[PDB]
Order: sequence, then C-alpha cells, then structure tokens
Amino acid sequence: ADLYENPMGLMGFEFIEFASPTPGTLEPIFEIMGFTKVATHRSKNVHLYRQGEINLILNNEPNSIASYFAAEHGPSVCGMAFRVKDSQKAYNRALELGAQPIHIDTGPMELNLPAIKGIGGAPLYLIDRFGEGSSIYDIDFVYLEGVERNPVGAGLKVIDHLTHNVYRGRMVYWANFYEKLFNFREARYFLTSKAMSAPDGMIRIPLNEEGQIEEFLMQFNGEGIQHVAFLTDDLVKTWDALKKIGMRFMTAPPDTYYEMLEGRLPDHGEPVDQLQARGILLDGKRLLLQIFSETLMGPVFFEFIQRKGDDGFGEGNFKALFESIERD
Amino acid sequence: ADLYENPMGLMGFEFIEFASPTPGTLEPIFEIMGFTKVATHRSKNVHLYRQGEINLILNNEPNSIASYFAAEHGPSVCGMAFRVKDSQKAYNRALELGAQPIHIDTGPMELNLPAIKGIGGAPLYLIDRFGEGSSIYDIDFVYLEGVERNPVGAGLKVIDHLTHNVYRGRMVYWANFYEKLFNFREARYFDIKGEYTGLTSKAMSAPDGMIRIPLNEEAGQIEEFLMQFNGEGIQHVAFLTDDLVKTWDALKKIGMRFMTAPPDTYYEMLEGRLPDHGEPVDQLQARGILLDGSSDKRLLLQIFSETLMGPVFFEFIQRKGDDGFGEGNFKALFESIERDQ
Amino acid sequence: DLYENPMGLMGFEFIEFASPTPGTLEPIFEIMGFTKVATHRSKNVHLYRQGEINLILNNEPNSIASYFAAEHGPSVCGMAFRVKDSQKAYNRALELGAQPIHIDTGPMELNLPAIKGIGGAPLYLIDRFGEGSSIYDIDFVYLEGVERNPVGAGLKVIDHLTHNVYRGRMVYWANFYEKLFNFREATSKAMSAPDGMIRIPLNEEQIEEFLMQFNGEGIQHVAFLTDDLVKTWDALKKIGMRFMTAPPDTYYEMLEGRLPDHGEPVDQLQARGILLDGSSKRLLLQIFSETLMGPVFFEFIQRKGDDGFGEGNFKALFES
Amino acid sequence: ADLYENPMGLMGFEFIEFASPTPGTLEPIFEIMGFTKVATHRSKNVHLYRQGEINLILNNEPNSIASYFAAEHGPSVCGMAFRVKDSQKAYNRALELGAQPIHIDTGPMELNLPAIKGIGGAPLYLIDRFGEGSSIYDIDFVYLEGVERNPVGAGLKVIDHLTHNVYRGRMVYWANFYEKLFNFREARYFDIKGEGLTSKAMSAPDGMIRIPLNEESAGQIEEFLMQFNGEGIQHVAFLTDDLVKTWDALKKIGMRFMTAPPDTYYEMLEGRLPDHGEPVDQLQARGILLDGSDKRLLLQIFSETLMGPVFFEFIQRKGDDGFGEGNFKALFESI
Ligand SMILES: Cc1cccc(C)c1-n1c(=O)c2cc(C(=O)C3=C(O)CCCC3=O)ccc2n(C)c1=O
Ligand SMILES: Cc1cccc(C)c1-n1c(=O)c2cc(C(=O)C3=C(O)CCCC3=O)ccc2n(C)c1=O
Ligand SMILES: Cc1cccc(C)c1-n1c(=O)c2cc(C(=O)C3=C(O)CCCC3=O)ccc2n(C)c1=O
Ligand SMILES: Cc1cccc(C)c1-n1c(=O)c2cc(C(=O)C3=C(O)CCCC3=O)ccc2n(C)c1=O
Ligand SMILES: [Co+2]
Ligand SMILES: [Co+2]
Ligand SMILES: [Co+2]
Ligand SMILES: [Co+2]
Repeated sequence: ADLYENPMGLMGFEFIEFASPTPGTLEPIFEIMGFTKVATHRSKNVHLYRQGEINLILNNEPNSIASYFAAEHGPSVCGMAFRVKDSQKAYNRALELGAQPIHIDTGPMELNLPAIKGIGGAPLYLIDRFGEGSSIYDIDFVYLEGVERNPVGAGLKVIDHLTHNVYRGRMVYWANFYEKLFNFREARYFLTSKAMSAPDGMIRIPLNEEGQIEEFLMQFNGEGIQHVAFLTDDLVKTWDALKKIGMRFMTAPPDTYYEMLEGRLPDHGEPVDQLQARGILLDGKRLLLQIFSETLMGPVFFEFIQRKGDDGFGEGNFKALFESIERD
Repeated sequence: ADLYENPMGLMGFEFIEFASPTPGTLEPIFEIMGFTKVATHRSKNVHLYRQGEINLILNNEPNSIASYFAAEHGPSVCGMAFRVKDSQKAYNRALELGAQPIHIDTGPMELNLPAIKGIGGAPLYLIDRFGEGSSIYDIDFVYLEGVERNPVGAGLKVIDHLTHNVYRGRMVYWANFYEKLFNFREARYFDIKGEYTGLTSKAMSAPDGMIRIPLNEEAGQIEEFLMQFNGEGIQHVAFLTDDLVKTWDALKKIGMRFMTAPPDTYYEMLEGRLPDHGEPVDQLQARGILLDGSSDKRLLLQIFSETLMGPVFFEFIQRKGDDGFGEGNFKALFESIERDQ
Repeated sequence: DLYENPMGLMGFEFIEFASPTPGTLEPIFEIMGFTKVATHRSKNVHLYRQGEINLILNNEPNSIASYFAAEHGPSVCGMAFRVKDSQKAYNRALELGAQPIHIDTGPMELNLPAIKGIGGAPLYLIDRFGEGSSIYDIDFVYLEGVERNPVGAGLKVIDHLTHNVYRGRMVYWANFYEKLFNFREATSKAMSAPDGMIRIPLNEEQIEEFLMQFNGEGIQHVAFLTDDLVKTWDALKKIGMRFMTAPPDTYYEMLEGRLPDHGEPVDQLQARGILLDGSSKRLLLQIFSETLMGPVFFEFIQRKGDDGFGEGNFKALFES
Repeated sequence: ADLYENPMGLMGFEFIEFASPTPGTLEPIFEIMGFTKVATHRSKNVHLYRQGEINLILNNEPNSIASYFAAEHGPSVCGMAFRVKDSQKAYNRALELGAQPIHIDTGPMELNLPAIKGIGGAPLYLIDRFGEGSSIYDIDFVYLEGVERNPVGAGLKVIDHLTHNVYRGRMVYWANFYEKLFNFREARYFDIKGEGLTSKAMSAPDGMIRIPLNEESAGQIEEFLMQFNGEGIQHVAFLTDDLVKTWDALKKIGMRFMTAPPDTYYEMLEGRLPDHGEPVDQLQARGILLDGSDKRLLLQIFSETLMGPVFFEFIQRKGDDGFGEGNFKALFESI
C-alpha cells in the first residue's frame, strides 16, 4: 500500500465510533460539525452519520462494549475501524503477534466485526467491506427514505488524523503497538509527541504524553482519543459553513498572532484578514491552516485542517501562540 | 457487618492471588515472609501459601487471565477475593449495578468462581465457601501430605489492607466503584495538627470493618509505581501481627529484607512526638520498626520490606489502638533525616 | 523531493573503493567506462568519473580505507551522501545515535564528516558539489587537458547499491536508515531515501557466500543507470568489460510469453545476454558483471517505467 | 603454572562488564545469581557486583562505549577484562600486531583503561592491577560503608569459561584473533555427531582463561546471533566447589534454571558413565547435568536466558576438563 510495507493491507480509516452514558448529547455535536444522520442499524440502537468520506458511528446499544466504555469515560470515541483488504488475513496475524481480541456481539443475519483491544481498551475494528453497495453500512444498516446517500455537509472530506493521549512512559508502549502490529513508522522531523504514520499513507495517529495532556487523562479517566482532525479543501469556506449550523470554536488568537505571520511565515500568501476574522491558525513553501473546536465530548475536541504543502500537525502554533500572548 | 450497611454480605478478605511472567520469583518471596506452601490445585499449576488466616494463591497457569496480567504488570497481586455470604446474590447485584464480569476458565470438576473486573483489570472474586473443611481450598486443592495445614509461620495473622496506586483522578473513580457496589466508605484520618490526610489517599473501608483498600494518587513514589507497574494496582500488602517485635525476629531468621532503618534521630523524637507512648524504644530501634499513633494511648507498629515483586512491597503491622495507616511516619521520618543531615 | 527530507539528502555524492593489492582496482574502473580525471592534492587517491558518477580509489596507506580493504579485500570501503548542510546533518545523526568515524585529514584539505555505516564503512555527508564548488575542485587536481566530465559508456548515475547483511540485521539496517534519514521500505528490503535518488536494498538470505568472502556486511553490488543498455553494452564490450555468462536461449523463448508485447528487440538482448523484467507498461533492462572486487559485482540498468530491481528475473532464469 | 608461552603475560579473567539500554534489567539478574553490589564508581554510574573472586561490572554510564554497545545488542556482556602482568607491554604488543584500540573515556584522577576491539566490538581490557588494596576497584570505586567486600554469595568462585557465538566461517577469524594476540591454543576437542553446533575451545597460556567459539551450520547459535544483533558472549560459566549446595543457595534467591532433563536422562547415567559415584537422586531433584568419562567428572547446570539471549552456567569440576559436550547426545537419547 501507498507508502511502505503494508503487511496488514491498511486502506485508511473506515469509521470512528462514539457513545455517551447521557442520551441526546452526541447527536447535536455531530450536527454542528456538519455531519448528517443517513442510516440506522438493522437491529441495534446504532446510527450512521456521514460527511464526505467520513463515517461516524453513534453506538447507543445498551449493555454493550461501547456503553461500558462510555460509562467509564463519558462521551467518547469508543471504537475505531481500520480499512483493510482482507479482514481475516489481518485479524489472525494481529492475534499471532499477540493482540487481545474483543468480542463484539453480533445479531442473527448481521456481520461479525473482528476487533482487537486498542487504546484505552477501545475496540479496533478491521473492516474489509467498503464502497457504495458492498460496504458494511449497506449490509447491516438501513438508509433513511430518500436521503442524500453521500452528504457533503460543511466540506469535511476525510479523517486526517486522530491523536491518543497516553500516560507518562506509555508512548513507547503504544508506538510499539502500532509498529509491531500494523508496521506504522514514526515519521520524524528536524510537550512530547510521536507522529505514528501508517503504511497506507492515510492513517496518522500521533501519540502524546505530557497541563493539557494530564488534564485529558483525568477528565477522560484513562488513555484515549483526544481529538479527531477533519480535512477540508477550503477551511475558510468550511468555517463559514460550520458557524451557520452552530459550531463553537476555540477563541481566536490575539491580533499580535497575525502581525508575526509575515515574520514567522514569509510569503505564505494567505488572506490574513479572513483568517483573523475567524481565528484560523496557520503553520508552515509548505503551509497548513487549522482551527479547533472547544471540548465537546468531555475533554475530547475536534480539529479542522486544510493542508497547503505542510504535512505536519501545526506544532509551530504553540510557540506562535505563546509568543503572541507575550507581546499582547 | 459491623460498620456500615453491608448489602453484599462482605465478611473479610478471602485470598489474594499472585502471578509472575518469570518463574521462581514469587516463591522465594513467600518463603522469606513466613508463608508455607500447604496445597496444590487439583489440576492447575496454582499453589496455596498460608500463614495464620492469610491465604495466598500463586497462579502459575499459562495462557490464563493471571498470566496475561503478570505479562503486562510484572510480578504482582493479580487478583483478590472477598468473602461474601451468598456469592450468587452478590455477583448478580454487582452486574445489575454496572460491574463487568471477568470469566475465569474453570475445568471439569472444579469450582466456578465468580468475579468482576477490578483495579487494573484484576479479578475481584466473590467467595461464599470458607472455613475448615468447607473452603475452596478443601474442594479445589490437594494439601501436601503431612504438611501442617494451619502454619503459624512468622506470626502474620490476617491481611490488614491492600493499598492501591491509581492514576490521577482515578481515586474518585475507584472510590465510587467500591461505594456503589459494596457500600465501602472512606474513613477520614486526621494528622497531628488536626488536618485531613486524604487529599490524595482515600481509606476506603468495607462495611465489614475488615477489608481496607486505601487508594493513592500522586515525580514521586506513586507515579514511579504507576510507571514501573505499567498500570494501576496494589502497591503494598499489609499483614497484621499480634506482636511485631516477635514477628520481626522470626522474619529476619528466614531472610526477610526490610527497608533500611530510620536514623536514630527518629527514635529520639519518639518521646516528644508520642509522649508516654510506653513502647520499649531500644527494641524497636534495633529492628528499624516504626511507631505512630496519638497519646488515650492509641498506637500502631509497622515495618515495610524492600520492593520485593517489581515495585510491590509489603507491610507488617501491629495495631495497638490506632485504626490508621502510619501516615504520621512521613513527617516523622523526614524530620529524622533532617536531624541527621 | 518525494517525502520528508530532514537530512536534506540529494543523492549519492561518490563511492569509495580500496584494495590491499595494488593495480587491481585501476583496470576494473576503465573497463566499466570510467576514466581517471583527477588526483588528490596530497593523498594517493584518484577520482574516476563517468556521467555524474564519482568513484574514489583510496590507495592511501595506514588509513581508514586501507584497514577496511585489508579485512574485506577489494571493496566499496565508503559511501557519500550529498546533503544541503552537512553540519546540520552530522549533528542530527549523532543526536539520533549514530557513531562518528574519524577520517584523518591533512593540512589545507577538507574535513569530511562521516558516521559509522555498514561494515563500519564511513558514510560521508557532503554539502559541496557542482561546477567549481565540489570537493573535487578543492581537494583534487585534475589532469591537464583530459576532459573533466567524461560520458564514458553512457553510465549516468548510481541507481542503487545493495547491502548484504547477516541474518536478522536486515531490520537493524532498515531502522538505521529509517531513523537517521527517513528512508522508507518501498528476501530483501528496498530502502528509498526521501530524495528519490538514493536506493539501498538490504539482503539477508548467494548472500551467505558474500558474507563469508567479504568477512562481514558490505555493499554487494553497485548499479549504474544508462539511457540505453544496448549502446552502453557495445561501448563496455569494446574496452574489455566482463559480464555474467549469457543466459540460456529458452530464457528468450519464455520471454515474449512472460512479457506480452513488451516491445523490445529480442534479438539484440540475446546477442548480449541482457535480461528483461516488468509488467506487460513498466519495464527494465539489466545486465550484471562477474564478481570483480572479491564478491562485489556491478549492475548496468536501463529503466523503462519499472521502479523495481528485476527480482522477477530469478524465477525467469530458473524456469529456464 | 602457565601451559605454554604467555607473551601477553595473561593471569586470568579480571572482570566482565554488562550494560543494558533498559534500566533495572541487569540488577535483578545479578541478585538471583548470588552477586552482591559492593561498590560504585568514584564518578560514573557504574557498579561492582561480587561473588567469590568474580568481579562483574554494571556499566550504566550514558553516552559511553557500553551504552552504544547495549543500544545495538540489548542487555549483554559489553566488555571483558584480562589480568596481565604489564598492561603497557601487552597493549603496545596488541596494537603492533594490528589490534584496534578502543578509547574508554577516563575522568580526572581516574585510571586510563587500555582496551582493544574484541568480540562483536566489545572492549577487551588488559588490567595489570589486582589484589586487595591494589585493584582497579580499590582505586576507582568506593565500597559501600561497612559492607563486606568479598561476599561468598551462593558459592560461585571464578569465571570458569565464557563463550562467543560467531557467524559461520568466523570461528577461524576469532581463533586467529586469540592465537595471534595472546597465544590461545585449541588444546582439546570433544567429538559431537551431527545429532548443529560446531565449537572450538581456545585455552589461554595461563591455563585459566578459556573461551569456546561456537558457530552454526536454524538452531540455538543462529537464534542467539539474531536476538543479539551480532557476535557476542553467549554464556558465562561460574565455577563452584559444590553445585548441589550452590544450587540450593541459588534457588532460594530466585535463580531461574533450565528445566530438568527427563528422568530417562538419569536412568541412563550408569550406562553412560559406569560407576560415576554421584548421588543421582540429588542431581535429578535439581536438574543438574553430569558428564565426563580415572573418574573425570563435571557437574553443570544452566540458567534460562537472562539478558537477551545470554545465559549462565554453574559448573563443579571433578577431573573433567571439558565443557559437558557429552550432554547433547545424552539429552537427545533421554528425550
Ligand atoms: C485546541 C487546544 C485546546 C486547548 C489547549 C490547546 C493547547 C489546544 N491546542 C491544541 O490542542 C493543538 C493541537 C495541535 C495538534 O493537533 C497536534 C499536536 O500538537 C502534535 C501531535 C499531533 C497533533 O495533532 C496543534 C496545535 C494546537 N494548538 C495550537 C492548541 O492550541
Ligand atoms: C515503605 C516506603 C518505601 C519508600 C518510600 C516511602 C515513603 C515508604 N513509606 C511508605 O510507603 C509508607 C507507607 C505508609 C502506608 O502504609 C499508607 C499510606 O500512608 C497511605 C494510606 C494507606 C497506606 O497504607 C505509611 C508509611 C510509609 N512510610 C513511612 C514510608 O516510608
Ligand atoms: C548477477 C548474479 C550473479 C550470480 C548469481 C545471481 C543469482 C545473480 N543475480 C543477481 O544478482 C541478481 C540481482 C538482482 C538485483 O539487482 C537485486 C535484487 O534481486 C534484490 C533487490 C535489490 C536488487 O538490486 C536481480 C536479479 C539478479 N539475478 C537475476 C541474478 O541472477
Ligand atoms: C542450556 C541450553 C538451552 C537451550 C538449548 C541448549 C542446547 C542448551 N544447552 C547448552 O547450551 C549447553 C551448553 C554447553 C556448553 O556450555 C558448551 C561450552 O561450554 C563450549 C562447547 C559447546 C558447549 O556445549 C553444554 C551443554 C549444554 N546443554 C546440555 C544444553 O542443553
Ligand atoms: Co491535530
Ligand atoms: Co499501609
Ligand atoms: Co540491483
Ligand atoms: Co559452557
């Protein structure tokens, strides 16, 4: 696959799964982020929200793996599916390499989803059914009558990355996990972090241990996914699209963050006034634009990124943001 | 029992279970702590070590829940059992209240021991078969021929407490876990200036007044344990003795490794810290035994081992009216060291 | 130039050769189409050139190179990477745990930084290159008259060089190049540098017999690109180039079958023992010399879309 | 009592050195093997563990030769030291013969330690300072206050031998290395039918240093070389005056031995070694192995692997000067 040795035939993110011990707390979060309910499971209280190529699964099955996850962690990403070319080739290798299976209970005439124990114990699914017509959603879900099958929403296209926050000294443990099992490699350049990149060139999972990280671990009651980043081709248009449907972003940087923009990023070319009108951040000629939601699902938040050459994660915005509240 | 409403019918610790990813590492520790191997499982490679009313299970079965725990955490307490009046009722009650079952594979003609997922994933077993002739050891274990089945060892009598280290914020989680399922309650302890000691340590105590499970959270001793243990779990196991000086001598004879004794600055301040405590100071100083309490003379004697199973260490305690855990010794020891610096 | 390049690699700069026995590397460069074009200012080392390929014969006694050749015979004793800035690259490699190799340097010559590489050969990190600015313009003296930029038999660049390693070390050296230079893995592992130019396949088992003869890990073969193998072949054969003995004619009967269309003059390949690989379109032409520097041999390759190394030629040759 | 010409003035092993890229991985192994930490370097994070006349050095010094070596090879013997009469003479001779210097960084007011490149890159030290008061430990280490400096531990006395696993065809290289520099000689060969180990016992001219070289032929030597990321010391054998009592002492403190042979191994002992005289019941209960052939005997037992693929041997010699090579055929027949 695309990048390097993909002995697991990873083909990108398939879905991410959410659940909440409190009803009606996840549905409005999906809507303000431009996602559309498009299908409901054939027999479980489980729902599919879509935007672009992003599949968001809302799991409200009671007495389930996901509800036990939610009861301990609160509103959360409790599951994460990887696309693979052959789910048995990968499920059996992962167990041979020592992965722990998690049994997801499956109803009659429904698909058996193979899953292993992942970050915080959340299932990591290996799904080899995909595409319109043959995907797991066509088989086990029922689409709403006459609803647009592939909503575009506010222009989020893919999951660009999601992070894991991990306790002090666990990052080598979770780096090993993704290396040994999926042939992830840390990309490496040049707060402590390891950008784990998958051989498919689509899955990126950065790992953080520490403030900001320690507060997540306490509020989340464990390791887990701290933020999911959605890619868009035009963050500025996406920004306006999201704000008109109720999106709440991190409060904008002080204006002095934009005076330095030409200083720290000569000839970036971006309309400075449009980014400042919306508090959009910038890092990079390889460039990227990004902006964050507030914490919406406990301490879990969301990122919206547009890449203009830069393949990083906006790390330079810590120095930029701090040294802007230094002159303001 | 006694203290609180006891809806699970708790009646004290039943056993704690140990596993290790490396062989011959738990066995020499049980021996130097005065435990005797009394029985071996009818079919599994699991062994019963005994001293007084203390039951320790060494679980050497491979590819087991216990073996995975020890592979992830090192040599460790990999489980614990509570005596309950009715295991079927308590267990059902746990599940209804949101506990998660842990399936422990039981073989032909062995007992189905129910258990729920506990700290670090370790099984918490709920056992209603106990006492001589009726115990799970009598049913599922074979006592070594000859060997005395009620050894006194070095005089350790009962498990007094198992204090856990948990990640920051998880002390509220586990306190509520134990409150909701079992009606454990915190006992708040107060130091020498009358100030609450439980900011980062909840002395969760079962309604039977026997089970004590202190929950600790923190660049100090707790986070070092969490790293070295690779998770949350029991940091030390405290055994009660009726005479700690006598127990100490028995332990030293068979090779116990104790923590280095406090500087004798510690034993001078003893009359000032605990006026008219009445203990034979020279005896305690010779052995590095610690003394805490308040003088109504309510006192306790305690000594700790070195770390013996990874970061897990052991405590030997004699209670003489004090219901606490020796938290007065932190300040006492620090001042001893500053009078020695 | 094709993914993240933290070390600023810009392709092979040169490769270094040494021999414990004089007069034994000099003929092998000439018959491969290389020509002495410069001699060091102060050391018995000589620059042979063809296209953009820079070959260094280091004869200097009591040296880094001499000891390496003494333990491993005639050999590639060293390898240089072009880098944007070599102080940045060297410092970072040390930061990431590489070990330095002292290359002794004399008055008024260049301090060439290098780290420990395969078989302990120095991996130089060179940031001086191009017309009038290269290390050769500085540390070498060109022969008067004879052109500085020979075209030779049309060999253009080092396409790749493969390491042979002990069993199990293939993941060590893969992580060596991954961690240090962000190579990625595009029985053997083909490591590709982010510059799109440096390719270093690693082999562990043919390979055992190299390790024995070489007395350790090292560069098994060096592959040279050309724009036409047939014309390069004629050019090489005219100066005494020694190739592998040609394959069996059946190899060329299975040819059209294994490669539908392909579009290659089957006749001129066989007149020369040239081999073929690809899909059938991507393709590549290749030919190998005999073992010329101990167990070290050389490959002459022409690419026709195929990013591969002709691995299918194993089955092809042994289904013959 | 040298055996033949001793041009380097060898006088026995001095220390072996260990390093690991993971903290706390070497210390418990030393403890379960009966070693006691008796001293710490004057300035570096390096410690001296001792049992009988065995000096083991735990080298935790970062950014050092040891740490680079452990980085490549894992927990390991990163260094070996020979006692010599005159370390300046030996070292100069080694260099003149083509040995390669290894520079070990020496702090102010500490000893310059001479070392040449040895097995797998590990320094081979030449140490001419030994004896209570005159040792390199007395000079550059600080003994714990009070502690006894010559602990007997579980009764291990000296390094009997240690091996090198080398790649195929490298045995000739490493035989030559020890022959050319130190006049080690192969003095004894035990025949082993191909039922893949080939071995070469190199004996130094002092009669004390013995280094068997092992290469392969998919087995135990290649599994080491893969796990170790190269050639290196495979096991260290410690001599004891009574393996049974040493065994008891080692089991008490956590030693992890190889699981005993099947009982057929002990039924075949009289057949294999008629009238050997050893208490078979005591050996079988402990899984102790017996070999030999004039009742030349040897008792040995091995640990499990304890630092990556390095393991340890505990051996009581009763006339047999071999290495227990008879135990391969005998365990083959046992199972
Ligand atoms: C969103 C927010 C809320 C409250 C407090 C704070 C610090 C922040 N916050 C971020 O979380 C944040 C995250 C990333 C980021 O996405 C990220 C990394 O930092 C590196 C690993 C890979 C990765 O994805 C980049 C910049 C950020 N900036 C600039 C920021 O301010
Ligand atoms: C044994 C050791 C080794 C290295 C470092 C140190 C601080 C210690 N150490 C202790 O761990 C220790 C623990 C308790 C204790 O048992 C305990 C707590 O006070 C929290 C509540 C529940 C509980 O059981 C009391 C006194 C102690 N003292 C005095 C001590 O020195
Ligand atoms: C030249 C020769 C002499 C005596 C014995 C033999 C096997 C050979 N020999 C080769 O060495 C050879 C090498 C490659 C090759 O270039 C190569 C690899 O196959 C692995 C990945 C990177 C790489 O560059 C391809 C085909 C080959 N074929 C077909 C061949 O016969
Ligand atoms: C311990 C273990 C674990 C897994 C596999 C195996 C073969 C073994 N193993 C040994 O390694 C072993 C080594 C020696 C030995 O020390 C010795 C040398 O000193 C030099 C010459 C070669 C040789 O045999 C003797 C007997 C042995 N026996 C009997 C044994 O079983
Ligand atoms: Co991000
Ligand atoms: Co306690
Ligand atoms: Co090639
Ligand atoms: Co041996």
